[PDB]
Amino acid sequence: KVFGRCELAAAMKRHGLDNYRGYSLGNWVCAAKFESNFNTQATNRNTDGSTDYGILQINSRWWCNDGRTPGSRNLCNIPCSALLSSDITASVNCAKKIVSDGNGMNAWVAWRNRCKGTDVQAWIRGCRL
Repeated sequence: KVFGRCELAAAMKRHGLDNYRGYSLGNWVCAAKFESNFNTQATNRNTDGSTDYGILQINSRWWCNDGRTPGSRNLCNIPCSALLSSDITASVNCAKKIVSDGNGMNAWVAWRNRCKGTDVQAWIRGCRL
């Protein structure tokens, strides 16, 4: 599924991401935009043999198990396939564990490079929240 900007903002707010660990809703919507372009089925393979899965591009080396990644730790205790669902619950729940890791949203490259320090409120303006 490909979410619309406002539709995703509402979905994330419903799952308690607004202001979670100090990150306003706009930060999360911005991260999903540049990480997966709002596509729940986006996947990207990396040089270390790991793959990033879903709307928040969660990595198979540390967070989910896809059975083909060496040195996987599966810290979210979930199969990576669950992160490709149309319902973002699994991805959100795992993201909450990642951001609580101790490095905030820097776990998301696209967020660090294109969201951090910008007017992230722009991502929720015009939306009915």
